[PDB]
Amino acid sequence: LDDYVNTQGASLFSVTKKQLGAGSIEECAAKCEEDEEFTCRAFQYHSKEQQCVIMAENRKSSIIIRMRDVVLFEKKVYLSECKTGNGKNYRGTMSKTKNGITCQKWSSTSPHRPRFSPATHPSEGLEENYCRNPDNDPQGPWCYTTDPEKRYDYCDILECEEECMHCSGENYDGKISKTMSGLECQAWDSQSPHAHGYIPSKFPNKNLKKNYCRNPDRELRPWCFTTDPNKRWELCDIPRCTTPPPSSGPTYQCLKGTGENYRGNVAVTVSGHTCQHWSAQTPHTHNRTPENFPCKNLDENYCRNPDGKRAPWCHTTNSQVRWEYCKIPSCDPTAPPELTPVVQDCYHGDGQSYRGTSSTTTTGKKCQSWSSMTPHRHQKTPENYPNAGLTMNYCRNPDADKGPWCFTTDPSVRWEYCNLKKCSGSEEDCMFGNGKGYRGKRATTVTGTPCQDWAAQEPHRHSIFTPETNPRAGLEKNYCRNPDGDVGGPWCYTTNPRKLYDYCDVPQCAAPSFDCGKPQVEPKKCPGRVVGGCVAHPHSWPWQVSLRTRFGMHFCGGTLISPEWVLTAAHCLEKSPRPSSYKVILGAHQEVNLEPHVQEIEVSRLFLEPTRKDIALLKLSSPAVITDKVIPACLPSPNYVVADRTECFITGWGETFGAGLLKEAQLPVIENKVCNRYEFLNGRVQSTELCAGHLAGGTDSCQGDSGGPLVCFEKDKYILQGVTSWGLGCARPNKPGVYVRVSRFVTWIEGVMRNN
Ligand SMILES: *[C@@H]1O[C@H](CO)[C@@H](O)[C@H](O[C@@H]2O[C@H](CO)[C@H](O)[C@H](O[C@]3(C(=O)O)C[C@H](O)[C@@H](NC(C)=O)[C@H]([C@H](O)[C@H](O)CO)O3)[C@H]2O)[C@H]1NC(C)=O
Ligand SMILES: [Cl-]
Ligand SMILES: [Cl-]
Ligand SMILES: [Cl-]
Ligand SMILES: [Cl-]
Ligand SMILES: [K+]
Repeated sequence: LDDYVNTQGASLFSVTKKQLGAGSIEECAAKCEEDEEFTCRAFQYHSKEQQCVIMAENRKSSIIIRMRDVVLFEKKVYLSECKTGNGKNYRGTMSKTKNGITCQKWSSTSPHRPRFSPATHPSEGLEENYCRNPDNDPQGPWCYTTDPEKRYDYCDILECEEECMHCSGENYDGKISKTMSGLECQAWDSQSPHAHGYIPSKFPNKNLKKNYCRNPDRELRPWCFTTDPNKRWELCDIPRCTTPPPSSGPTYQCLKGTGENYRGNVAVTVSGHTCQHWSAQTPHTHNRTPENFPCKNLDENYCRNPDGKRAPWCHTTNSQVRWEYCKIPSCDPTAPPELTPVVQDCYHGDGQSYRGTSSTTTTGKKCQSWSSMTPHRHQKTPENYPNAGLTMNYCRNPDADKGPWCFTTDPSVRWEYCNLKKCSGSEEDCMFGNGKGYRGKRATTVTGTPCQDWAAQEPHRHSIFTPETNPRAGLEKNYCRNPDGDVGGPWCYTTNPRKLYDYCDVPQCAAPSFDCGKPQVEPKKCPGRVVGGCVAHPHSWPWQVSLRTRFGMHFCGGTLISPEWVLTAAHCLEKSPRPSSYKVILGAHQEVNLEPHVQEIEVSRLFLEPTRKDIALLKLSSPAVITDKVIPACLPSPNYVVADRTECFITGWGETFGAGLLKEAQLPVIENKVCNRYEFLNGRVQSTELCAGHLAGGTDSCQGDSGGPLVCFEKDKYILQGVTSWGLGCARPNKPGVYVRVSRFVTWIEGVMRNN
């Protein structure tokens, strides 16, 4: 199944097809390789129905429609518009020669009579008028031309990035799993021996498969994390292709937009200064080299825009001016913010009326924008559905499904139901999450159709999901169960012979207490662009602590992690060596003019981290009362590394608009590897440290309070990922802030709370 591209919840419209019963995907794949009546380009497998659909079409020739109980598997060769070697196995759609002449059909005998046709060579894929290599020609794929004067000619086809690489290897698809020094690559899905933020589920379009060398972070060339415990990562020796790189789109010798497509010959700045050659390091040293930007055309000293600036620019030959924009003669999309409500949104009926900001699925996947056709091509547009409210990447129900859904950013999963509950307005008859462990008595589908018994084989026959085949699944009578971890939750086979299965609405079990990282007041979610942050909504960060002096002044921040425990920075408690000199304020919004019902607790014990890091544990003299305004924060799993580009929040009062009020600021997490680059922190950031802030457009201020929280949203809650420490490094211009990585101290924190 390495020769296939899989997509869950995807199906195509097929004319040339063959349907048959199959027990597995592998069994269905074997029938596709057989090629009985036609050449199988894709197959569909229905796990609950045990049905196998073999097809002659794929996404290039057929329309994609979302469906339940389906995984679409497409043969990689029929999707790849590139060649490997002499293009013997090439199956792309290039239908013109290297000189622009349209190809003749392999089945046609006019203007030329073929020597190679589907009749003479049936295993050579001589389809339509596509360029092919059926005669082992060393010059590569060719075609018979429509020109009667030219019998046949070779075609210009891009080389696959399998044997070699183009540019920086950002689109490298080869199988090299060894570094330049001979170390074995660590699998991208693995967090051992090295914990990292390049999580494939968080970057599903970056092709981080197995332990292959990849370039997901604009590095010089593909690299990987190593299996050696002492070497975190290393570059790979990937060969460069000798053939031209992929097309960067239309090129203009005049200014258009930002000038990223500008390829003119202007070698003078806006102030008349002579441009410094991109290949030169005098009088100015830089990393905007042809080696770092190989497909950006940094040739000679011509004005270019490789790093995404305002207009095409160049370095200056004058020692005083480093760089300046160029006066080029003019000629006449990013990821949306995380606005998923932490106070879980609800839907009425089928959720067609739902207009909330949720963009999270039941498995924690990110919703694709309705205006976007990538990674999933669809027709669910605001033009086709004007009353469905298909705005941004929000969870909606345009085609009247059981509940709100969205297309996912994961190319291997077309769509998923959203993480929303049915509005409330047997109590024990409830479930947790998707309800795999659910053993209740509900047997009513969303449509009202009665459930078929699990042991029953009529109207639907099934060799899977019977009490004998799944004995730990609790498949009793016709009760709605989730034995396969279905996204839509518990389901049952239906008594309707026209409907295989259907979902049953099972409510979520009510939380008996205020669980960690779940505020009772929805956070404002201050946009990242905002200067000096925003004033937080009162009680939207219930774990926020105010460390107070014996004269009642707020000096430091902190996080409530347990009713008797507060996590802060060691720097905060440097001045005084007594826990009696510090007091903890909980459920506050005001820095000075504290509102009534705020919790004031004395500190009884202080625990400093043994490896001398800027992190400290405070034991409260009495346990804090957990209310709707005072809730602890969740701690991450030991050594967890927050994914790169993850938007996090830093909260506190700070030193000062909104005087003496609790503030918040959104910061993107920068992976230690990117953070440790010579242009930024230059190898100073250790595994015990976290990088958050902007690499371009720095605020130039020590944000929040010292010891303050850094929380990151994950599916349905906020997890404490960092502790504010100004000593490590403040948010400078073009330099991110350095925070204490909480996950590296979780084992120590757990030990202290357990034994004290
Ligand atoms: C991508 O990242 C940048 C930060 O680097 C965010 O600002 C950006 O949001 C959009 O940023 C642009 C500025 O470039 C505008 O502020 C934008 O608004 C508009 C637009 O004119 O581009 C307004 C328009 O009404 C929107 N359409 C709606 C609401 O239906 C479009 C639309 O959202 C966008 O074109 C889709 O790409 O945007 C901010 O949306 C980040 N991108 C997103 C989608 O948030
Ligand atoms: Cl669809
Ligand atoms: Cl991605
Ligand atoms: Cl207050
Ligand atoms: Cl690193
Ligand atoms: K690069």
